[PDB]
Amino acid sequence: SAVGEKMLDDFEGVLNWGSYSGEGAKVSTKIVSGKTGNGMEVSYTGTTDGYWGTVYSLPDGDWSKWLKISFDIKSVGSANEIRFMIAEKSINGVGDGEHWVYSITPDSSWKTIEIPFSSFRRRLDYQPPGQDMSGTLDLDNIDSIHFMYANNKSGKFVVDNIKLIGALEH
Ligand SMILES: OC[C@H]1O[C@@H](O[C@H]2[C@H](O)[C@@H](O)[C@H](O[C@@H]3[C@@H](O)[C@H](O[C@H]4[C@H](O)[C@@H](O)[C@H](O[C@H]5[C@H](O)[C@@H](O)[C@H](O[C@@H]6[C@@H](O)[C@H](O)O[C@H](CO)[C@H]6O)O[C@@H]5CO)O[C@@H]4CO)O[C@H](CO)[C@H]3O)O[C@@H]2CO)[C@H](O)[C@@H](O)[C@@H]1O
Ligand SMILES: [Ca+2]
Ligand SMILES: [Ca+2]
Repeated sequence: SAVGEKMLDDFEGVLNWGSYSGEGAKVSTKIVSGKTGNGMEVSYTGTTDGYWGTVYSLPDGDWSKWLKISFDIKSVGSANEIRFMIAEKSINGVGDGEHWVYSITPDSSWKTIEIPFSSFRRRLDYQPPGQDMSGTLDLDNIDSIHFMYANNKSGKFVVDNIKLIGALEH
């Protein structure tokens, strides 16, 4: 493994995040005071049948040297479940691939959540047409990270310092 960390988004630079939604639901994103400097506020309104998400498509799919993904999250002031997602690259030249999820719940205080890659679970509610269907998370072949819906409720949260974590020392 690599030793240390590799920052994906501290939210001090290029706005890397797009939004998507369907069937009633909405999400919008903006820059605000984050955990250090600036972070990204996420506002959503869930629907029963609908969906919402914010997405970064990474310029590098090769994550196999690292052990965890980490980020700082906080709710803006009621508590509601969301999902953080890793998606592999498509096998058919279009769209994304196999979706890997971890549930989290922002609260009134800042929390650093560090998820081992081996604690992600394969998404059970949806897979895209482009998936490898391997049942494995292939860390040499990552397309995109997301924050996205878990339910039909509404909420607000702020994220900051999204990074990869390696080993402690050589
Ligand atoms: O056929 C009989 C009856 O059907 C009813 O309709 C059904 C239909 O059959 C079901 O298929 C449908 O199921 C939906 C399901 O489709 C929906 O899936 C979501 C999924 O949850 C989201 O995660 C996914 O989000 C993607 C975005 O769309 C996409 O824009 C975004 O793309 C990313 C880019 O923005 C980015 O720049 O780059 C990325 C990669 O480089 C890129 O991919 O990606 C995200 C993630 O992939 O969207 C899909 C929807 O498109 O999930 C919902 C929630 O459960 C299901 O409901 O259900 C309908 C019923 O509502 C007919 O209505 C009926 O008449 C027929 O009889
Ligand atoms: Ca920051
Ligand atoms: Ca796979």
